Amino acid sequence: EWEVAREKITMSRELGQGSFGMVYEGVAKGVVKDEPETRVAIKTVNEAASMRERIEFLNEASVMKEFNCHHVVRLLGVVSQGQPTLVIMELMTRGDLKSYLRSLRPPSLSKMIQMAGEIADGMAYLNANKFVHRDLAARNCMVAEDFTVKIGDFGMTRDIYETDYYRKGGKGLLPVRWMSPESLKDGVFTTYSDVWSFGVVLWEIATLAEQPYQGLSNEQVLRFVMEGGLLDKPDNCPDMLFELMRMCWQYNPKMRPSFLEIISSIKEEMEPGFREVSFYYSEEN
Ligand SMILES: COc1cc(Nc2nccc(Nc3cnc4ccccc4c3)n2)ccc1N1CCOCC1
Repeated sequence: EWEVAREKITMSRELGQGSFGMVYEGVAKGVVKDEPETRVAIKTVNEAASMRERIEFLNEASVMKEFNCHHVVRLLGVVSQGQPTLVIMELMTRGDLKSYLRSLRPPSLSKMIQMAGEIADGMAYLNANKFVHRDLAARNCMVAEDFTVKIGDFGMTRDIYETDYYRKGGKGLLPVRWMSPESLKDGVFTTYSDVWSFGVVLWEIATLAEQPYQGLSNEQVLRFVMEGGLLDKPDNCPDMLFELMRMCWQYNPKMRPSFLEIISSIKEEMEPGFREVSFYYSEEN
């Protein structure tokens, strides 16, 4: 019942290539409440794909059928009939948060706190649903037309950010520069490690997306972040942000704040709209 007739979907220009195939920018006609057409992002599957990739695709989308938070890119619909298979989702005109930020290269705080607070509301919602994003960083956060930041389209894939990952012991691609020291060590991902990445996302927002630990190598990151090293407070960083940052980089994961606690601490520095849309104020919470 998330099924949509191809008739209702247009497609208007390629955005780029996604893990499972080309992802387009388009329009849908029967996908929102009281809204004729709606700008949407269309995700197709390569024609070469194995019958197993068409079942990974269709399953990654079956995952979001359980989500519904204003701060996590939404799944508007699937076209599971005919071909090319289509997954339809809320369009984020401004794109990924890392690019956006790299764009602004010469934010207030009202603006930096609004980003942080939406991302955190997204996470709080996810963790609340027993979900643990395991690759939370600017690049996997998208920015909407109205500048809202959302935890969108899970992971995405490859792209211009290959340097963002490394294969600790040649065992596959991991975002080490965003990973908690306990993860680096043991390799396990938790909501606490999610909070660790959150503070790196915050650090990204203050440095307009610089590369975490730039003067270091990936092999050097691992040593440094595992031994109790942290990032420096950036040039003109608001004493508040950085304070929130190292609340997140507490070595012991249990001494770290939760995402809800993080919102609660900035609950009143955020635009008036938050309260009526967020998860934090939702009865769900
Ligand atoms: C991050 O990229 C963008 C996202 C959106 N919005 C959006 N909303 C909702 C879902 C979504 N899904 C995906 C998923 N995987 C992709 C993999 C590769 C490329 C696009 C992808 C889009 N995307 C709009 C423009 C851009 N861009 C950024 C860079 O090139 C210029 C265009």
